[PDB]
Amino acid sequence: MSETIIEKYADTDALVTAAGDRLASAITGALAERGKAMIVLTGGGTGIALLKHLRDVASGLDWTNVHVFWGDDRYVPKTDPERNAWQAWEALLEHVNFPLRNMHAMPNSESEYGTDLDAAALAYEQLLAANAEPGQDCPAFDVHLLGMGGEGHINSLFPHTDAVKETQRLVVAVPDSPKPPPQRITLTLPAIQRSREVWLVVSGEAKADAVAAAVGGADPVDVPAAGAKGIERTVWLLDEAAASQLG
Ligand code: NA
Ligand code: NA
Repeated sequence: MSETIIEKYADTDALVTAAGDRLASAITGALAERGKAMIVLTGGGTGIALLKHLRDVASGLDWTNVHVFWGDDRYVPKTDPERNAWQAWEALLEHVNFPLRNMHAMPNSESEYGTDLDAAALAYEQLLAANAEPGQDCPAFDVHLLGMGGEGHINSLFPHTDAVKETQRLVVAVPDSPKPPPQRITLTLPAIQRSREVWLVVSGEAKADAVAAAVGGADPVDVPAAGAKGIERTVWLLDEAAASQLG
Protein backbone atom coordinates (compact mmCIF):
# COMPACT_ATOMS: atom_id res chain seq x y z
CA MET A 1 0.00 0.00 0.00
CA SER A 2 3.05 2.31 0.15
CA GLU A 3 3.73 5.13 -2.29
CA THR A 4 5.94 4.62 -5.35
CA ILE A 5 8.10 7.33 -6.90
CA ILE A 6 9.88 7.05 -10.26
CA GLU A 7 12.49 9.68 -11.15
CA LYS A 8 14.33 9.71 -14.50
CA TYR A 9 17.67 11.39 -15.14
CA ALA A 10 19.58 11.92 -18.38
CA ASP A 11 22.49 9.52 -17.85
CA THR A 12 24.53 7.68 -15.21
CA ASP A 13 26.35 10.82 -14.05
CA ALA A 14 23.14 12.81 -13.56
CA LEU A 15 21.57 9.78 -11.80
CA VAL A 16 24.50 9.42 -9.39
CA THR A 17 24.51 13.13 -8.57
CA ALA A 18 20.77 13.13 -7.93
CA ALA A 19 20.81 9.88 -5.91
CA GLY A 20 23.80 11.01 -3.82
CA ASP A 21 22.19 14.38 -3.11
CA ARG A 22 18.94 12.64 -2.16
CA LEU A 23 20.92 10.44 0.23
CA ALA A 24 22.73 13.43 1.80
CA SER A 25 19.34 15.07 2.36
CA ALA A 26 17.80 11.89 3.77
CA ILE A 27 20.68 11.51 6.26
CA THR A 28 20.52 15.19 7.29
CA GLY A 29 16.76 14.90 7.74
CA ALA A 30 16.97 11.80 9.92
CA LEU A 31 19.67 13.42 12.08
CA ALA A 32 17.57 16.60 12.41
CA GLU A 33 14.43 14.68 13.45
CA ARG A 34 15.86 11.78 15.55
CA GLY A 35 19.60 12.39 15.99
CA LYS A 36 20.22 9.11 14.22
CA ALA A 37 20.29 7.73 10.65
CA MET A 38 20.31 4.02 9.84
CA ILE A 39 21.33 3.31 6.22
CA VAL A 40 21.72 0.01 4.36
CA LEU A 41 24.45 0.21 1.75
CA THR A 42 24.77 -1.72 -1.44
CA GLY A 43 27.53 -2.68 -3.81
CA GLY A 44 27.75 -2.28 -7.57
CA GLY A 45 29.14 0.54 -9.67
CA THR A 46 26.20 2.87 -9.23
CA GLY A 47 25.89 2.19 -5.50
CA ILE A 48 29.54 2.89 -4.85
CA ALA A 49 29.49 5.93 -7.14
CA LEU A 50 26.67 7.32 -4.97
CA LEU A 51 28.97 7.02 -1.91
CA LYS A 52 31.81 8.82 -3.67
CA HIS A 53 29.34 11.64 -4.31
CA LEU A 54 28.39 11.71 -0.65
CA ARG A 55 32.07 12.13 0.19
CA ASP A 56 32.20 15.12 -2.20
CA VAL A 57 29.09 16.91 -0.84
CA ALA A 58 28.47 15.80 2.76
CA SER A 59 31.79 14.89 4.43
CA GLY A 60 30.80 17.34 7.23
CA LEU A 61 27.78 15.34 8.43
CA ASP A 62 27.87 14.14 12.03
CA TRP A 63 28.84 10.57 11.24
CA THR A 64 28.74 9.59 14.87
CA ASN A 65 24.97 9.65 14.40
CA VAL A 66 25.04 7.54 11.19
CA HIS A 67 24.87 3.74 11.45
CA VAL A 68 25.57 1.63 8.41
CA PHE A 69 24.55 -1.92 7.51
CA TRP A 70 24.85 -3.90 4.23
CA GLY A 71 22.19 -5.52 2.12
CA ASP A 72 24.63 -8.19 0.93
CA ASP A 73 28.29 -8.96 0.69
CA ARG A 74 30.62 -11.45 -0.91
CA TYR A 75 32.11 -14.19 1.26
CA VAL A 76 35.74 -13.39 0.47
CA PRO A 77 38.60 -11.84 2.48
CA LYS A 78 38.08 -8.51 4.30
CA THR A 79 40.23 -6.41 1.95
CA ASP A 80 39.42 -8.36 -1.22
CA PRO A 81 38.46 -6.07 -4.14
CA GLU A 82 35.13 -7.95 -4.39
CA ARG A 83 33.94 -6.87 -0.92
CA ASN A 84 31.09 -4.39 -0.82
CA ALA A 85 32.12 -3.15 2.63
CA TRP A 86 35.75 -2.51 1.62
CA GLN A 87 34.59 -0.67 -1.49
CA ALA A 88 32.39 1.61 0.67
CA TRP A 89 35.37 2.04 3.00
CA GLU A 90 37.57 3.24 0.15
CA ALA A 91 34.82 5.35 -1.46
CA LEU A 92 33.71 7.17 1.70
CA LEU A 93 34.22 5.82 5.20
CA GLU A 94 37.98 6.03 5.38
CA HIS A 95 37.79 9.73 4.38
CA VAL A 96 35.60 10.94 7.20
CA ASN A 97 35.53 10.71 10.99
CA PHE A 98 33.12 7.75 11.21
CA PRO A 99 33.38 5.69 14.39
CA LEU A 100 33.78 1.95 13.62
CA ARG A 101 31.34 1.08 16.40
CA ASN A 102 28.65 2.46 14.00
CA MET A 103 29.77 0.33 11.05
CA HIS A 104 28.16 -3.11 10.73
CA ALA A 105 29.77 -5.08 7.95
CA MET A 106 28.66 -8.58 7.16
CA PRO A 107 31.02 -11.48 7.94
CA ASN A 108 33.85 -12.12 5.50
CA SER A 109 35.57 -15.41 4.63
CA GLU A 110 38.25 -14.80 7.30
CA SER A 111 35.66 -14.32 10.08
CA GLU A 112 36.19 -17.89 11.44
CA TYR A 113 32.77 -19.19 10.36
CA GLY A 114 34.96 -20.96 7.79
CA THR A 115 32.86 -22.98 5.37
CA ASP A 116 29.72 -22.53 7.54
CA LEU A 117 28.12 -19.72 5.58
CA ASP A 118 24.79 -20.33 7.28
CA ALA A 119 26.33 -19.69 10.71
CA ALA A 120 27.74 -16.43 9.34
CA ALA A 121 24.25 -15.39 8.21
CA LEU A 122 22.80 -16.26 11.67
CA ALA A 123 25.49 -14.07 13.18
CA TYR A 124 24.39 -11.11 11.06
CA GLU A 125 20.80 -11.78 12.07
CA GLN A 126 21.94 -11.60 15.69
CA LEU A 127 23.62 -8.29 14.92
CA LEU A 128 20.41 -6.90 13.39
CA ALA A 129 18.47 -7.86 16.52
CA ALA A 130 21.12 -6.40 18.88
CA ASN A 131 20.98 -3.09 16.96
CA ALA A 132 17.16 -2.96 16.85
CA GLU A 133 14.69 -1.39 19.23
CA PRO A 134 13.68 -3.49 22.24
CA GLY A 135 11.48 -6.39 21.21
CA GLN A 136 12.23 -5.92 17.47
CA ASP A 137 14.50 -8.15 15.42
CA CYS A 138 15.62 -5.58 12.85
CA PRO A 139 16.48 -1.86 12.84
CA ALA A 140 13.86 0.39 11.22
CA PHE A 141 16.26 1.30 8.44
CA ASP A 142 15.69 4.85 7.23
CA VAL A 143 16.89 4.03 3.69
CA HIS A 144 17.89 0.70 2.08
CA LEU A 145 19.87 1.38 -1.06
CA LEU A 146 19.69 -1.21 -3.85
CA GLY A 147 21.19 -1.94 -7.18
CA MET A 148 19.42 -4.25 -9.56
CA GLY A 149 20.72 -6.73 -12.08
CA GLY A 150 19.38 -7.32 -15.57
CA GLU A 151 17.31 -10.24 -14.31
CA GLY A 152 15.94 -8.13 -11.45
CA HIS A 153 18.13 -9.50 -8.68
CA ILE A 154 18.66 -7.26 -5.64
CA ASN A 155 21.10 -7.77 -2.72
CA SER A 156 22.03 -11.45 -3.44
CA LEU A 157 18.41 -12.51 -4.03
CA PHE A 158 18.21 -14.23 -7.44
CA PRO A 159 15.13 -15.52 -9.31
CA HIS A 160 13.76 -18.93 -8.24
CA THR A 161 16.03 -19.27 -5.23
CA ASP A 162 15.44 -20.28 -1.64
CA ALA A 163 16.75 -16.86 -0.58
CA VAL A 164 14.09 -14.92 -2.52
CA LYS A 165 11.40 -17.38 -1.27
CA GLU A 166 12.34 -16.84 2.38
CA THR A 167 9.48 -15.26 4.39
CA GLN A 168 10.79 -15.47 7.97
CA ARG A 169 14.62 -15.30 8.13
CA LEU A 170 16.12 -11.84 7.77
CA VAL A 171 19.60 -12.95 6.60
CA VAL A 172 20.58 -16.09 4.68
CA ALA A 173 23.62 -17.60 3.00
CA VAL A 174 23.72 -17.87 -0.78
CA PRO A 175 26.05 -20.65 -1.90
CA ASP A 176 25.33 -20.46 -5.65
CA SER A 177 25.03 -16.93 -7.05
CA PRO A 178 25.13 -17.11 -10.88
CA LYS A 179 27.13 -13.83 -10.84
CA PRO A 180 30.65 -14.12 -9.44
CA PRO A 181 31.63 -14.84 -6.72
CA PRO A 182 29.16 -17.67 -5.91
CA GLN A 183 29.09 -17.26 -2.11
CA ARG A 184 27.30 -14.34 -0.48
CA ILE A 185 25.43 -13.32 2.66
CA THR A 186 22.18 -11.45 1.98
CA LEU A 187 19.30 -9.64 3.59
CA THR A 188 15.99 -11.25 2.48
CA LEU A 189 12.78 -9.58 1.25
CA PRO A 190 11.35 -9.44 4.78
CA ALA A 191 14.48 -7.55 5.93
CA ILE A 192 14.31 -5.12 2.98
CA GLN A 193 10.66 -4.58 3.86
CA ARG A 194 11.59 -3.38 7.39
CA SER A 195 12.99 -0.22 5.77
CA ARG A 196 11.09 3.06 5.88
CA GLU A 197 12.26 3.72 2.31
CA VAL A 198 13.80 1.45 -0.31
CA TRP A 199 15.63 3.13 -3.19
CA LEU A 200 16.55 1.26 -6.32
CA VAL A 201 19.26 3.14 -8.26
CA VAL A 202 19.45 1.68 -11.77
CA SER A 203 21.27 2.64 -14.97
CA GLY A 204 21.39 1.19 -18.48
CA GLU A 205 19.18 -0.34 -21.14
CA ALA A 206 20.19 -3.87 -20.05
CA LYS A 207 18.06 -3.33 -16.93
CA ALA A 208 15.02 -1.71 -18.59
CA ASP A 209 13.00 -4.95 -19.01
CA ALA A 210 13.51 -5.94 -15.39
CA VAL A 211 12.58 -2.46 -14.15
CA ALA A 212 9.35 -2.59 -16.18
CA ALA A 213 8.60 -6.14 -14.98
CA ALA A 214 9.06 -5.10 -11.36
CA VAL A 215 7.03 -1.87 -11.63
CA GLY A 216 4.41 -3.99 -13.52
CA GLY A 217 3.80 -6.39 -10.63
CA ALA A 218 5.89 -9.47 -11.36
CA ASP A 219 6.05 -12.17 -8.67
CA PRO A 220 9.23 -11.48 -6.64
CA VAL A 221 10.26 -15.11 -7.08
CA ASP A 222 10.41 -14.39 -10.85
CA VAL A 223 11.76 -10.80 -10.51
CA PRO A 224 13.24 -10.21 -7.01
CA ALA A 225 13.18 -6.40 -7.33
CA ALA A 226 9.35 -6.62 -7.25
CA GLY A 227 9.61 -7.49 -3.54
CA ALA A 228 11.86 -4.53 -2.68
CA LYS A 229 9.21 -2.32 -1.04
CA GLY A 230 9.57 0.31 1.72
CA ILE A 231 7.05 0.87 4.52
CA GLU A 232 6.63 4.57 3.64
CA ARG A 233 7.79 4.60 0.02
CA THR A 234 9.68 2.83 -2.73
CA VAL A 235 11.78 5.05 -4.94
CA TRP A 236 13.09 4.12 -8.41
CA LEU A 237 15.95 6.38 -9.42
CA LEU A 238 16.59 5.62 -13.08
CA ASP A 239 18.45 6.98 -16.02
CA GLU A 240 16.50 7.29 -19.27
CA ALA A 241 18.05 4.05 -20.56
CA ALA A 242 16.92 2.02 -17.53
CA ALA A 243 13.49 3.68 -17.77
CA SER A 244 13.11 3.04 -21.50
CA GLN A 245 10.39 0.38 -21.05
CA LEU A 246 8.30 2.57 -18.69
CA GLY A 247 5.82 5.30 -19.57
NA1 NA B 1 25.23 8.97 17.85
NA1 NA C 1 31.36 -3.40 13.41
